[PDB]
Amino acid sequence: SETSRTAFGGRRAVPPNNSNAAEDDLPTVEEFLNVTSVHLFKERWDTNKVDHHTDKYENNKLIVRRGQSFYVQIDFSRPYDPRRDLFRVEYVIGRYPQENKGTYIPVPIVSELQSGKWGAKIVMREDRSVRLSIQSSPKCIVGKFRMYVAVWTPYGVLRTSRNPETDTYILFNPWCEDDAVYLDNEKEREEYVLNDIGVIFYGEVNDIKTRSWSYGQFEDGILDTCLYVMDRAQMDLSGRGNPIKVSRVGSAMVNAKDDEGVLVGSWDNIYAYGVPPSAWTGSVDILLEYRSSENPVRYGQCWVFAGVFNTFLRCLGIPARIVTNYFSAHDNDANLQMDIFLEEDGNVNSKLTKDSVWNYHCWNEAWMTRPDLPVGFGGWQAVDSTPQENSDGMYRCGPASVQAIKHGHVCFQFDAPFVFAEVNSDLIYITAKKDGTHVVENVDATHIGKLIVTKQIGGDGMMDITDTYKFQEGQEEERLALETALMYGAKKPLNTSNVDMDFEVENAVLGKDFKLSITFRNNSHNRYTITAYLSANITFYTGVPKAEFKKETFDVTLEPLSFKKEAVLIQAGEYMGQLLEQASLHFFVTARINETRDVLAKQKSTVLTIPEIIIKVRGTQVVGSDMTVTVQFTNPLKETLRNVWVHLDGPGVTRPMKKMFREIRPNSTVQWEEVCRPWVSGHRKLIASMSSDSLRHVYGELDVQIQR
Amino acid sequence: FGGRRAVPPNNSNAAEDDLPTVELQGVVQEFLNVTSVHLFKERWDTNKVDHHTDKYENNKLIVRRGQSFYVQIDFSRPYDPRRDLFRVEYVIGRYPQENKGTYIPVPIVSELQSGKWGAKIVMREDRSVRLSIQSSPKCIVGKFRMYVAVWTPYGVLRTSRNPETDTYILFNPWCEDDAVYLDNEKEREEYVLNDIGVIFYGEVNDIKTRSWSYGQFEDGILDTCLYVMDRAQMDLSGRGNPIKVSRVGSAMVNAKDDEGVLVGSWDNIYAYGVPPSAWTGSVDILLEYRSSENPVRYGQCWVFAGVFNTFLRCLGIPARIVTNYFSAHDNDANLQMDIFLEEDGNVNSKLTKDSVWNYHCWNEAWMTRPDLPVGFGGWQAVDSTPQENSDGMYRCGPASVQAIKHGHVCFQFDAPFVFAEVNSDLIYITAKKDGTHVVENVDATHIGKLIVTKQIGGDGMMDITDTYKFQEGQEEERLALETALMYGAKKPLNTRSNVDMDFEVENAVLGKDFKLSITFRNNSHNRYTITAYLSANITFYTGVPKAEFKKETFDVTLEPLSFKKEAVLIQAGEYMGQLLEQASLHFFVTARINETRDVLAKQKSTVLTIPEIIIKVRGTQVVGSDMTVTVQFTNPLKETLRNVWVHLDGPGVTRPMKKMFREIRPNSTVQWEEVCRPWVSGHRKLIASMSSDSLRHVYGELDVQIQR
Ligand SMILES: [Ca+2]
Ligand SMILES: [Ca+2]
Repeated sequence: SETSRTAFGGRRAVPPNNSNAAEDDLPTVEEFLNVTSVHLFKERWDTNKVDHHTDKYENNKLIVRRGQSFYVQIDFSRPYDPRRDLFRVEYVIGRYPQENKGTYIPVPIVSELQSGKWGAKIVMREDRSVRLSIQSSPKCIVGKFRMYVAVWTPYGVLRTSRNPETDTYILFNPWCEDDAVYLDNEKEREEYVLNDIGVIFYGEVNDIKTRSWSYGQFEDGILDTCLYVMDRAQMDLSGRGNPIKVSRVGSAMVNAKDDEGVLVGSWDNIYAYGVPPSAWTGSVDILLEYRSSENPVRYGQCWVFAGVFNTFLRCLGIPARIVTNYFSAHDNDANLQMDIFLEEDGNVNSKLTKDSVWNYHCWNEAWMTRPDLPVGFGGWQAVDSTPQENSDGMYRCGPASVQAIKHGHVCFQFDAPFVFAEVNSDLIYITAKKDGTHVVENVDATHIGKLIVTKQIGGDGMMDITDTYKFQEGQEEERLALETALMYGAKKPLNTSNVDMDFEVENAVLGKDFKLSITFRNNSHNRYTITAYLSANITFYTGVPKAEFKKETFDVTLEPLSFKKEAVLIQAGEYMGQLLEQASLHFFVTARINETRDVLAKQKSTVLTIPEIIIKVRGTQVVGSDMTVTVQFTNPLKETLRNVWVHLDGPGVTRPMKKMFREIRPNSTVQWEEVCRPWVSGHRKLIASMSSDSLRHVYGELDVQIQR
Repeated sequence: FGGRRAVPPNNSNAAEDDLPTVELQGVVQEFLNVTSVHLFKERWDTNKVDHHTDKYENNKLIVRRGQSFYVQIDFSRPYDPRRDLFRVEYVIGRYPQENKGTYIPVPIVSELQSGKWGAKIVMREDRSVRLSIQSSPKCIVGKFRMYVAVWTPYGVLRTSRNPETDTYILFNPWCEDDAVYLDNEKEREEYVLNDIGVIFYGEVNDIKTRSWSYGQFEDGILDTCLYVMDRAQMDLSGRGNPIKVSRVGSAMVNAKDDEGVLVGSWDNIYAYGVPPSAWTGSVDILLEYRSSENPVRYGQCWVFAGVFNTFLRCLGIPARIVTNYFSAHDNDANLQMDIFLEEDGNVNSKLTKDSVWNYHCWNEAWMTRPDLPVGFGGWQAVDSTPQENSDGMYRCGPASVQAIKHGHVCFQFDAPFVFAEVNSDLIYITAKKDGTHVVENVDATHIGKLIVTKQIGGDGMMDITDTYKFQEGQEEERLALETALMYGAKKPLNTRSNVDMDFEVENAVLGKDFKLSITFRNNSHNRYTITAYLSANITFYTGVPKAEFKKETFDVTLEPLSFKKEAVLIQAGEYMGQLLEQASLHFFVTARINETRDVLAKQKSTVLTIPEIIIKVRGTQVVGSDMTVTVQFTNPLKETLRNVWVHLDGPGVTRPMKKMFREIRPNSTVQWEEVCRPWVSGHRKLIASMSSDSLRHVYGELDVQIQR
């Protein structure tokens, strides 16, 4: 050194352009045409928004989709004359726009539009007006841009001044066939992009449950919040036109780390200083509270993270759906074995058995090509915003090609070995001997990833998409996929009579008793004497066990060629003080055969069916018209439920609202009437939840038809 | 309640649980009591010598995985193979579990077994038994706690907590079954055991070198590298994977907010910390990080690389620092770097905003890549200086250098970005008055033209350009580019009159005049007229320009089939008083051919050669005896220097220290003498730097033989 003074900007000549909200001031000066006014034909009934499928947003600015032409008109001081005039529209985004970064976009006047390029074609010249058909690149950056008109002269460039009224959002475009996010099915487009109401699947594989969720991607403020989310990630504006990077970054913002992303994750069941995850009714109040407070919102769990992320994708224009995997091996570290340790007597060792499978776990799928991959891997891409340990740390996983997962090609980014293990792991039943050695007893290859579902395109029904992640157990394709996976990230760390045991557990209403029966088939011609053990645990929906509420031992003598069934009754009083939110229960039935020391082992989950909220309506059901909605909850339980928060939602019918009733005494009903004034017409939906100081994960809804 | 998981993440080596000394169970006592344990852990003895761990300034036992070491257990009476069952235990974290690798029961075995933990009784004598214990070559790397446990029928008895037997287990380059296996002694010595490096800087025509203390064996460094992982909350089950250690560790090197080791800064001022130029090695950086528990100010790429290289060789991963001359950093995986040209042929500096780095340093870490197809093991590139990648602004790699060389850039991690860093082209583009842009020419040979690293057994430079890229303009290179462009590499713009141009710039001492000479080759039969421009910028080493200090333009007439030279004089006074630290200059020579409108363009950088420090020594140069070091610096400049900090360093010879001189007048010398008592014998180095309020990037060194 040897100095000229003042701090220098030596790392880069221009600061990162990583915020849509920030802006520069473009010079208005850098006889000649002069712009007197601009018309974007942006009313929601007009051609541009209707043809660009953007008429739903509650937003009065123009919003179009990339890769597709839209119409503008510029009025000038005198008629435009091609013999001496040169002008172009410009679109500009961020504080440091640059043409080579895609963030300063001069749109050239062309004779004909070209596939793939930005261009504006003069389709009409009338008096002093010119009408343009403007096409954007199908790879354009997605965000809110500033529009300008520039007039080129001999002395330099004159430009219009800043005008917020012409700010134009450009979004991804599932209808545009050259856009990465091209989805060639109108019906799929409506469901995965334009439907603002979802269903989540929960409960357990043998007692599926179904709750409704407001994505609300068209509601006021939501689109702007999705841009804000990217700004808070400091996402480079130049990567916001890549649906892969968009999904990679935005998903990383869903779970809050410190005081940085959108939702604080918590499964502690009490939720002191926030709002239970179970209470949420959709993404709207969460996203708006994030943007409003500028801090993480408390609190979420996997379906909440998935609800919000699904809103983010849909709103920006990437087709997205929520998936529910039944028996989910999360926190896998890419191992394909989950260990259950037994004692020598055949009891579960609860000291060692510490890995749990989730009764269900939700994540996201986002549709896009994968031009970075060998051909064949585009389509749905699994993205799970609920973090687990991957190659980098405790983070989100994905985007991972579902097809690549299905084929074992888990070397292709991102985090595919982790999502592969989430649905393909085996249960391994291991005896931990009293000398400290370990012996493998048998392996259960059919429990994890048993069924995988998502909402149907038609209606509220369940679609089964198990076969999209995995081939059929037993056949060549499934074997080829495991063999490949084991080469590229999947691990199997442990290397891997005539008695069948199973068991069935009755589904019941919360507070009711239920039956369980155990069944033995001895096909052999020999006699067996078995000691079988029943262990029945309160658990979170994650599988995490809180308490053994019921233990039992059966002594069985098996005759040759026999079938033997054994029945027991669990009373309500054996679990009723003890249940966690979601009310799930987990059963082990494990048995050692005395003659052979063979292990038979089986597990099953159950949830108690919890009470629904009743919703009803009267009055006329008309956009711009008052209807009255009644929210009804009848406590059927003998505690007095305390601080009973009730939440009402339904996109286009009401914003999200909540009410608390200080207590609901045994068997009483509360009611809460709200006058709503729908703003969206057609088949809509009122949505409610309740959480009290104890009892929660209570839902209700009502379908309503709205006229206008 | 923790419903997210049954046991918290085991992600800190500093955390620990208590093992029960008696963990009985059952019905209802002299089974064998250990009276003491001996680890033969002295630095002259065979465990540390044969494990190559005897250089660590650390009185605990330190071994390398997958290799045997000896221990002695003295019992209260003679071990008795008839009736006794016992085992060594190794345990790490607060939540150790056997199936995660963090509780490790070591079985007494009849013979050691390759790839498995075991201990052989190799001696019995009086009450003492001697063991040979082999760790798995996949073992977690960390500081373990050691227990001995005795099985009774009722459960176990166990030694109590004893810090003196805490055992470090590191990666093992000498073990043929370790992922980090490096098959020869000369490379092991250099990339693992050598604690002094050389850093290559300057510019491709003028390679500068300076020494850097890795200091991986100095007191406290090993524990610091484990504390780095603990501040990353790195799962303990990932710390035996050298791919994940590299991936997580390098992410910790650049500080983001108040997390990470070094705050990056390129502002030439460095208020409130220490100039990146002033560090002499890693040791005081890492120890300051550890004691303050906060980021250290400040670093730039070679400093990040120096500290990362320490972290790697300290845990046992072979590692070296590479310098790439003309580096395209912040590439976004684009292979095209733009220069914008006015219509007359001058550079448009308003639009030209991307800069090539004169040099850029990163690291290579040696390991297998079993996550990748075969052939991609070996050197992996890891650049802890951030740029935009698939995820955000982060470190890049590890990326297999072989995968980069062949263009297979779909294979993790961040390979497209490292690929573009060495393979980008310069694209000269005219930006016309009417807003349109015209491509003139592409220079495919400026970026990545030389990549270098320290030689084995000397301070000389090894050219390793060939490890990253095939021969220019030949089939292998062309395939590799084609492959790259289909798996993440991008080339956004689609790409003579027989005149050639190049130029040369004399290298000069700071304060001296120097010449530049431009030559034009007319290979045609035509006579041409040219206007040529020369713009000479004061830059940072990253290529970010601060000011144009010189600007000639001139007319040339080229005769057919001929040369014409044009020489330019640059006098000292034209740059002096405007330089930035590293005293980098950059030169453009652009020329427009009048007759054809063709463009010639070329660029060069030089650096002024800056004054070396003088280091002298006297006295006995013997381990444990005093010697006097003399460090002198003469201010060569004609200005006065203010707040001159001089640093002294030399692993095994002295800790890092510094001394400030308030001012040094023109051509005046300051003198620092330090009494050092060396703790390491053999060929050593003393290393010095100087940084002032102006002048910095000033170094010296002296090699010294220290006698046993
Ligand atoms: Ca399976
Ligand atoms: Ca090249």
